[PDB]
Amino acid sequence: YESEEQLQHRILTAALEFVPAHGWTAEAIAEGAQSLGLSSAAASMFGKDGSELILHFVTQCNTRLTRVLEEEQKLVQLGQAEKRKTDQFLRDAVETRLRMLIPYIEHWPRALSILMLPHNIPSSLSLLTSMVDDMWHYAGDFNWYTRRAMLAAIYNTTELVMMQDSSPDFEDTWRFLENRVNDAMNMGTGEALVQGLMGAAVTLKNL
Amino acid sequence: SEEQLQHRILTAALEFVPAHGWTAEAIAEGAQSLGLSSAAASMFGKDGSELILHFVTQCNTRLTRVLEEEQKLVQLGQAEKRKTDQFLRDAVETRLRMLIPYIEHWPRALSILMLPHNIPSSLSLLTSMVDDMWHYAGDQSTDFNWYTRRAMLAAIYNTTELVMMQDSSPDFEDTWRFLENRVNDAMNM
Repeated sequence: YESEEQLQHRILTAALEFVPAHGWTAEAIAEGAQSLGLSSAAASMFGKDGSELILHFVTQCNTRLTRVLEEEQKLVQLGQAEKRKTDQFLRDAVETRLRMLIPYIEHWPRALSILMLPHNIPSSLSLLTSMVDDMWHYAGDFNWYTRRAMLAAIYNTTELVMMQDSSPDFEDTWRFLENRVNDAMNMGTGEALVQGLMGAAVTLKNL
Repeated sequence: SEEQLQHRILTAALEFVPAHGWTAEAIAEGAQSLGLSSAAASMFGKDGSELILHFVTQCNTRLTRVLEEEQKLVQLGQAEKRKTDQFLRDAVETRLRMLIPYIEHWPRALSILMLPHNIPSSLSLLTSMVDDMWHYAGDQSTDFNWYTRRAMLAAIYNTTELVMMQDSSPDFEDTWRFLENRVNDAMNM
């Protein structure tokens, strides 16, 4: 039949449809559960914060990421595709990951603040670093700690910048990305990140 | 050594950050204030990173010394051991208050700290600072592993620091309130 495990996943998955309307909240969780036929009474089983829905989404995105990278690795192994240089590969990996945000971009800044709260942080940081380990695994060649920290910082800063980016198809974000990736490959857009941080400052202060 | 003189230029440049920011301009002024030519700034990066990093390590060092003073007060019987949450709220407030004279330029400094080539150093200063606060907090009072304590306190600190950049309240009252809430959050999870 269906485990409780499978049921919750199903609800969270269906709640994503309503995020663009109710945001990352227990409200959207309810509309999800209801679109599945579940009573509003039965729809109560997740924290009013929307954090489980956010974490759900993130892991689903990382799962989607792992699938893409495994497959492109499969082409290399099949001589069907030419291995990319690390710097190029990370830019493609990160872009690929951040484009999954676009359909939800409207409320993503609030979701990010919630990820940053103390009670969500061990979980979200754990997803982040697992994701970063995957990108590095599929890249293929700095010690583990410097690689992990540099890619996570490239990811988060580019993420913040994207939140303020309104150039066509996010040209500016991908530009920022390339600049950061080259900054990391060599070891040494500035203002763009301070508006990013101010944006994040503002969202945090609004709760 | 050449290390000392640089340390001394960097410390002297701090005086000029309020006016010139985390820039070579600051460093040149600093050098000039020690009766050196502005050309001695040539011996540092134009980034601002070395000056910022210098400042951060000085604040962390000064924090350790303050926490050492409070601990000795307790061991004298002149104060009572504070609860973890109260201790963490005080320690974070003490650390962020050092930012105040520099606050106009701190958002740029944060963005520089976050560059990939500053990150190893940046994160390293931050982990030492958090380990240190927990040390003086007394790990005896907590049911979290090293990882949770570290991640939660770093987050409390970074979020409070961000929020402080937007705070126009008198004496950052709103920042301390946010900080209290974040610490309540960590104590409760």
